[PDB]
Amino acid sequence: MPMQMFMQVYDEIQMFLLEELELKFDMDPNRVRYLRKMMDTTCLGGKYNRGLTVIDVAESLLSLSGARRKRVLHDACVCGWMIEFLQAHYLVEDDIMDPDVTVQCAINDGLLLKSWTHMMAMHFFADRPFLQDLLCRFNRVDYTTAVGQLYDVTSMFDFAEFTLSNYKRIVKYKTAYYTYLLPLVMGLIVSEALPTVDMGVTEELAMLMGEYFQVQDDVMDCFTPPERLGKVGTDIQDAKCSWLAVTFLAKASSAQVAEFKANYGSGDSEKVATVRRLYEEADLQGDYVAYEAAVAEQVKELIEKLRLCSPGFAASVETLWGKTY
Amino acid sequence: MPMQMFMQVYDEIQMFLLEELELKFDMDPNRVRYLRKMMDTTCLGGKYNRGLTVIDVAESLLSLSGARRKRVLHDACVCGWMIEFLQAHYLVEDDIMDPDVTVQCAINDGLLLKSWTHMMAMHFFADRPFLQDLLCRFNRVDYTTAVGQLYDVTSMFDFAEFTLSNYKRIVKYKTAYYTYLLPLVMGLIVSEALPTVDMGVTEELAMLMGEYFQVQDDVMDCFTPPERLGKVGTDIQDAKCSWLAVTFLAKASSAQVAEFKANYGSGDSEKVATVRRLYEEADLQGDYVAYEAAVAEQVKELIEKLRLCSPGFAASVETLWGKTY
Repeated sequence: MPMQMFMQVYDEIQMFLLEELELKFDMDPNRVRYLRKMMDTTCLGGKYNRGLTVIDVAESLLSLSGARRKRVLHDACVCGWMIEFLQAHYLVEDDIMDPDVTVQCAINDGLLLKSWTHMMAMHFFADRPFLQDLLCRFNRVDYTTAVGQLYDVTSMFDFAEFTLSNYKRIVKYKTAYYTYLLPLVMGLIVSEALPTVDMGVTEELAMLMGEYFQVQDDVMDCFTPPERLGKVGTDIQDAKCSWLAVTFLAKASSAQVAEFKANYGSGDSEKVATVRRLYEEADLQGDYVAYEAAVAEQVKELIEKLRLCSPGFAASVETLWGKTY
Repeated sequence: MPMQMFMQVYDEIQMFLLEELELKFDMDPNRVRYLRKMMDTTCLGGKYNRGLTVIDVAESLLSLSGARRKRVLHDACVCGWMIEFLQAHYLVEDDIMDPDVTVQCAINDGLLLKSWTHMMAMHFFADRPFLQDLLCRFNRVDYTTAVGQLYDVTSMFDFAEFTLSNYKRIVKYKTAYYTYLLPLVMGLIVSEALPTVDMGVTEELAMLMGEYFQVQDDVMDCFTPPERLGKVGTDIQDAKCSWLAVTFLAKASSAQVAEFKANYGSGDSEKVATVRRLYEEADLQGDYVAYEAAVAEQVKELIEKLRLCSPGFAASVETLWGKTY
């Protein structure tokens, strides 16, 4: 039911946005169909874990606190699509990074996808008392994410920043806040229950889940093959400040560090392979198991602190964690 | 005094934003100084006509309606910088259109500049009753502008759209709403006087001033030389839906239209020159004088309708028009 409800509200949001363009912004049918196709291409096709998480938090807080129900779940669906459209926006922005009208249109797509998050909120939440608080928390997480993208893209310039604490700074802002913290906060908002929860425990939980996810993503990027990973992992070539790189640098001998530094961030096939050889021979996949296991323990423990005062909310934080773990 | 006050508030906004990054987003000094330099480079150096217009509307509505004064003018300065930062954001986005870390940083700059408009508003207007209405009208104009950019960049694909009514659609959304209508609305908002004015007359006035500006900009792009224009005009090469092109197509003979169509949108020096020859021989600069003169008359007339019910506001609309005319 949640997915069928989420997709039903997608059709409703898309029709509002596109009829708004036609009726209030003078848009011609060719461009409306063009934007409908762009929207479907960029916003549909994933798993919707960010958006479905908003729905789950909302249902938990109404079962464990009926026209208020119908309204809360619909509000939750619109907030879910706000996050999915934000994610679509970041993805387009990444694609541009890696009189040309196609690049012009990609930039425009990125502007439109972000503006659509505002446009759907201003329409569907027009009369809600939380519209202003919703816009502010959404904008702040969006800002946070751009800051984290800056931390990430500039991490190899300014290996001094190849440390675990800076790796965690990148994860926190680039990934954790909009993937884990934002869906949770948005469900609390539509449920009018934000003040009822320990936000420190909640923020701590989102950072930890985001870290668990990113370490795993980093290790798969290097070790999971493309037919199994679904893409070509290029972190070594891109000289990412990845979990593997900062962990290797701490346990490598000095000549190994020199070998790492001479070969990292190159597209050359054997320099990339020399890096994977170093990672393997330093048993980083062994280190990965224990590192994740310990993050998991801290996650489990913190959910219980949350549950003492917010049992319903904690149950949905538990559901979101299961999807990652 | 207005400029010295505007620049003083720039220092205050920049210090808030950058200290916020340092104190709440974990930013290192190297990146803070990097962002201070990027902000100065992108946001300073223009004429600030959009931002100073907000200040002017505010002063008019307090002289022609004292701690409320100090607050209103300061609010107006922050709203002015919101528009200037929005403009900085659009300029970066244009520059991208025309593992590469510099293009990555330009995209990031564009995200940051837009997010900064939200961040300064949420901080300085935190307790204002208008924060939510301000965010909504600002976001809607920002959306409008992206739609107008789409109309502009796709005007030569999908010469069927080379008409005056579509030229006016491009001008309205790409230029008029955020350059003329937005500074006026923002001054009304900080003055708590939005409901006191005929918004239809005001929107009509902004479209007309934006049209006057863009026709002039289009004709200079073709006819003003670069040392006098301050740039290389490239509308012909870029096949823009410019005022010259749609006006020529209406008065050209059929063989001239074929000559125009064979030579428009090319970087070749003599094809560009053949286009300027056609424009000249069709007396488009003659047509430009009369076209502008008639837009001016409609502007003059509408300001007076506005003044019957909103004399102070009308006086600042008159000041903004003088800067364009």
